[PDB]
Order: sequence, then C-alpha cells, then structure tokens
Amino acid sequence: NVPFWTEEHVRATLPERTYGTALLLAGSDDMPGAALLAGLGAMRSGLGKLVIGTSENVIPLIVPVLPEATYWRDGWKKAADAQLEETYRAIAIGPGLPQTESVQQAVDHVLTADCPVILDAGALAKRTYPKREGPVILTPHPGEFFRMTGVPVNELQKKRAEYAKEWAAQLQTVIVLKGNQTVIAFPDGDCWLNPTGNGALAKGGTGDTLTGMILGMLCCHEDPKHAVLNAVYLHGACAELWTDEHSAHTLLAHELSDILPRVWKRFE
Repeated sequence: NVPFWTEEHVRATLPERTYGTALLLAGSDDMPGAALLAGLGAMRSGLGKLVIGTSENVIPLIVPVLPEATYWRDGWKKAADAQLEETYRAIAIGPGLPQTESVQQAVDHVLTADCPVILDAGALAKRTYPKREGPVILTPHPGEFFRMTGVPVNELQKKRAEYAKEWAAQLQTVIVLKGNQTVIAFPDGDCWLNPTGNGALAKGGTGDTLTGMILGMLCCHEDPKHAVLNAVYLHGACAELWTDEHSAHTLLAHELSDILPRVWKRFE
C-alpha cells in the first residue's frame, strides 16, 4: 500500500543551514489567531523573512509574539485586486480567511506568481487550477475535502488514500489530507502516509501551525515535495514529544512551534 514517510527519509532530506522571503495571507477580524499560529510556524521553519498580509486590526495582535515578522497591511484583501509586485520564495493563503469570492480572487492573483503556493482553510474551494511551474499545495481537513470534491466525509474516511491520490491527479495539485494518518498525495502519482502525530492535534489551530510550517520549509528545502513531507512529519513529531510528559488533551497549537526547535534538532 501507501508507504510511510519515515524518519530515514526525513533525516536524508532535511536541509543543513539567502533563505527566502515568504508571504502569509491570513487572519481576519473574527479569526485573527490563525495568522499568529501560521506566522509562528513559518518563522520557526527555516525561512529568511516573513511578510504577513493580514487585516489592519490583526497586525497589533501578532507583533508582541512574533516581532520578527513584517507586514503588508490588508494584504489578502489587496491581493484580490492585483497581481503581486513583490517576489516571494513561497506563499500561503487561507488560514483565518473567510470562504468568499474575494479570497478566491486573491488566490487567482497569487497563482500567477512563480513559486509554490499553499491553500488552506478559507482559500479551499471547489475549483480548478491553472498550469504553472510552481506546485499548488492544498491542506484540507475531511470536511474541506468534501467542499472541494463533493465526496461525502463518511465515504472519504473509508478510502482516504484512494480519494486523495485520485483528486491530486485530477486537479494536478499536491493534497495534504489531514487526519489520524495524514495522506500526502502528489500530482505525479507519488503518495505517502504520515506516521507521526496523535489525538493532541485534534484541536482548533493545529492546522494553522502546519500551514505555517509548510510555508517555512518550502523556503529552506530545494525540493518542495520534501518540504511538505518533512513539515507534516515534524508537525506530528512535536505532538508526540508533547505527550511524553503532558496529557494529549491539553496541547495548544502554538506550543507545537515552541517544541519544533528541539524536535528538529533530533533529526539533524
């Protein structure tokens, strides 16, 4: 069946430490937290610089915790009106964003850039993608996969790998289908199962940190496929480290980012 992306694979593909500038389009007035979670995840993951295109009111909520980030005021809204005039190593859009047509407009404009693009949360919708050199990485939860494909959650959960591989090929996008054993399906037919992680991840916010982690690693890995696989793996590994001395019921998403420094070290 589908092979696991093992510690062996992680150790052989992680980069040895410019590291690129990433753009994170995330966070809105009622879902501001996602921008901080994704921002922390991204900056913890090897990038050189991070520009956060978030709503004006969200900026002040990020600064005290992540003073290393800089901003593109109302970036995700502005992205809906015109193509980006700045060059980025990788872009992520969706965490904390509403499921609206305006967000989809921003997605269309972002896709014209020459770099890997991650779509998550609010940026995930039933649609098709334009031919481009950079990979498009979708990170849906089962419910969002249903929104994207029409495949019922109850049906999807019975054949996760098959459906993920099926749609990654049909859409020609990378698909990180989250769950107990996250499936990573690539457009070229490659597919893997993530072996790390536990129920501590089944709580709001962990997906936002993952999106940030993928964004950051896309900036330090020469191979985007390895960046995605290693991000999903390390994200789960942080949750496993947490449960050694803490109850899986008590993890807060932002703590995965606090743990990554030591976990990553182990794989070097």
